[PDB]
Amino acid sequence: GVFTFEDEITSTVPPAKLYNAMKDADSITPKIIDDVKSVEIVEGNGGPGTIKKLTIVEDGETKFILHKVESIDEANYAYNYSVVGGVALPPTAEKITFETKLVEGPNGGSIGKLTLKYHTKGDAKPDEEELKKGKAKGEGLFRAIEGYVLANPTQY
Ligand SMILES: O=c1c(O)c(-c2ccc(O)c(O)c2)oc2cc(O)cc(O)c12
Ligand SMILES: O=c1c(O)c(-c2ccc(O)c(O)c2)oc2cc(O)cc(O)c12
Ligand SMILES: O=c1c(O)c(-c2ccc(O)c(O)c2)oc2cc(O)cc(O)c12
Ligand code: NA
Repeated sequence: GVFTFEDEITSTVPPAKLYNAMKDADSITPKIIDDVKSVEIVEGNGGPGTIKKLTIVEDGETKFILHKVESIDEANYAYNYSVVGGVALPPTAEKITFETKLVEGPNGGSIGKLTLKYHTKGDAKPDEEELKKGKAKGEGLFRAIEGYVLANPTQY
């Protein structure tokens, strides 16, 4: 079945800037986040259907994660992608989708909105430990992209 929920996060960076920065996440993320070593395109032109392989290291072991780009709407500061393989997909789960939107926040910042859709195989229930771990990783990612923009004000 599908399990859906929604979370929010804030930034002092305005949404057009932050959105443009999110497009360069493949190049930014490896620099800032210790564990992420590379992000490579396995197939596609970056738009919908593109498959990406993320290489990380946790506790000395090199692991990989597979993302698929679902859709892109630049007018509405929106990017949707799914985890479709690797360590971040648990064996009980078919797929985990992240639907992301940025909106104008108060005080010239941004509000980021995430809808998370966790698709399970059969009667299996979503893994709470993997969810908790996921939220921490997603937060980190957002802060890293924000951090880059704040630390490099001339770019964007
Ligand atoms: O699941 C993960 C993930 O998605 C990201 C991430 C990295 C770069 C990107 O450009 C992006 O969109 C996401 O980092 C991670 C780092 C970890 O140590 C463990 C994970 O499980 C993830
Ligand atoms: O709302 C959110 C959001 O949009 C993003 C995000 C991630 C990758 C992208 O490429 C992107 O454009 C946005 O991460 C988040 C992480 C959280 O812990 C909570 C959130 O609310 C978001
Ligand atoms: O379970 C979650 C999860 O996996 C991710 C996530 C986001 C971006 C990534 O690049 C990533 O690998 C994971 O965010 C979350 C954000 C929440 O607010 C709550 C969650 O439960 C998750
Ligand atoms: Na790194």
